Amino acid sequence: ELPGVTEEALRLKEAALEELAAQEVTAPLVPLAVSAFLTSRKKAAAAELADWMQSPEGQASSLESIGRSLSRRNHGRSRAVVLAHDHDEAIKGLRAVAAGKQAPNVFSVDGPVTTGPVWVLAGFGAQHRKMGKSLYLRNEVFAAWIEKVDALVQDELGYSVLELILDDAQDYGIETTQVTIFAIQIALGELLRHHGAKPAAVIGQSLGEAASAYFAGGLSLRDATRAICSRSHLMGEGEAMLFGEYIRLMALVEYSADEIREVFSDFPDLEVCVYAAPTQTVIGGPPEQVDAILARAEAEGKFARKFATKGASHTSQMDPLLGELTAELQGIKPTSPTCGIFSTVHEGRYIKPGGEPIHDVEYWKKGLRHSVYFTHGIRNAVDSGHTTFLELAPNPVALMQVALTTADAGLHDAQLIPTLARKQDEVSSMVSTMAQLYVYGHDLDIRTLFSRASGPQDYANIPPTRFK
Ligand SMILES: OC[C@H]1O[C@@](CO)(O[C@H]2O[C@H](CO)[C@@H](O)[C@H](O)[C@H]2O)[C@@H](O)[C@@H]1O
Ligand SMILES: OC[C@H]1O[C@@](CO)(O[C@H]2O[C@H](CO)[C@@H](O)[C@H](O)[C@H]2O)[C@@H](O)[C@@H]1O
Ligand SMILES: OC[C@H]1O[C@@](CO)(O[C@H]2O[C@H](CO)[C@@H](O)[C@H](O)[C@H]2O)[C@@H](O)[C@@H]1O
Ligand SMILES: *S(O)(O)Oc1ccc(OCc2ccc(NC(C)=O)cc2)cc1
Repeated sequence: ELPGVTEEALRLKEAALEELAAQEVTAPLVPLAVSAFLTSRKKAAAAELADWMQSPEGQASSLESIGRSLSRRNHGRSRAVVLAHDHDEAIKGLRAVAAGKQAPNVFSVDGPVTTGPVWVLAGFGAQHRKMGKSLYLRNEVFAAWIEKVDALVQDELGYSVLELILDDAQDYGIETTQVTIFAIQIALGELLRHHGAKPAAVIGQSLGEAASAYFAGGLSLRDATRAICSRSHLMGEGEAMLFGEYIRLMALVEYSADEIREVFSDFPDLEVCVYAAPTQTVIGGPPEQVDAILARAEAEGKFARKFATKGASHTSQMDPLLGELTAELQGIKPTSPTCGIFSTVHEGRYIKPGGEPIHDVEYWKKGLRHSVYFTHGIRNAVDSGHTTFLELAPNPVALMQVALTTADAGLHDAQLIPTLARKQDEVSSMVSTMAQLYVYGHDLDIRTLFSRASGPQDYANIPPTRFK
């Protein structure tokens, strides 16, 4: 028997629900799907729906009942979704679909994407104080998976991530950022799976690698949790003890791998942490050298930004942690992947579903110690026909990096699908995510975005649920 939800988590939850119950109710975001074999007919159906929605009978029908009725139609090759809070927004969106015009809350394509989605599991720099809290309180599938990870992390490290999520007075550090984002990644992905979705492949970046291993069927949930827990506390404890000459900084610079090779001849202790994008690289090393490369970049009109850490992951500074990381991971059981993996640990190379296991102890050591070939993984995915990249995160930081690589590789219309974001309603964000999966033809049962009807008022008087 794993540990249950702590008394403190329950106390915090109760206070959070009381705060929620006293807030003004916001209109939900409802997905309205239309489709046909031909785009011309799709546009006609959008126009007919808009005209009906303008009528007195249409105006008296809830958006939810309209959306539910639309979800039970046949879903053709040419698809569109209008995301709306009220009838005016719905009608404007539908008019744009009918006219072939773009609009912020409208997705419309002539046919399905050819290859399945790549799930992107990153995390660094995505965290914020209240991440995951709103969705935890309002979505029971998400909540159940958060609690499952919370129990496992309690067992491994002896504290509750759910307490961190629910207590607005608490914020995240090097350790707790990692385990909490991992929990959110697991819960987001399983929420998606609950609605019929699945990755065709995964790609990880540094803390995200552990979640990527789980979704690729390479480790059980328990063993993926061991992978993130081990690196998280070692990193956090190691970094807190660094002072003076032991400090190693990390910084994003606008230099490519090829530029780095030349630039580094002047800085003998700098190392590459992350190849993030074609012209963006995260570097690490002694403060004086990091400051000098930043100064060189600014003098050449290139972007450069220092991260808030006294330690550099993915450098030789990790060497003293590796023996303990080894000991703590003894007994994990790497399994044969059930989807593709672009391994940014193994220089961005692809591993097919059903291939040999990769996620052994040496994998986690190499992962922590050596560079992250992120841009290389994305490029390999683009070169093998992938166009949809879906990021599981509290904020879509990595998607910006993906967009740079996709554009550089000649793909100018990638489907870049975020999940959560700070300052965005978390329930609405997930509606949008799943609507996009539907529009592009990826696995997703749009019927499950609506609760089961309990009466005729839960349908609208349109096909296929006209009242006789
Ligand atoms: O939740 C808002 C409201 O609750 C109080 C208690 O009435 O504090 C609870 O919520 C805080 C935010 O998560 C916690 O830090 C605190 O521990 C908890 O008691 C109020 O102080 C707050 O305004
Ligand atoms: O080790 C000398 C060698 O490294 C340089 C490179 O800029 O400096 C670094 O090494 C020093 C230790 O000897 C540190 O004090 C310093 O922080 C670090 O950048 C030069 O001193 C020389 O070429
Ligand atoms: O075209 C089938 C294809 O569409 C998806 C969504 O992209 O599912 C839709 O079509 C199903 C009927 O074929 C419905 O059951 C479902 O509700 C709807 O989303 C994919 O999941 C499916 O492979
Ligand atoms: S691992 O354990 O997560 O260590 C690590 C530190 C830093 C990394 O940088 C990738 C990155 C992240 C964010 C941004 N942009 C922001 C914060 O705005 C650029 C590059 C990766 C791994």
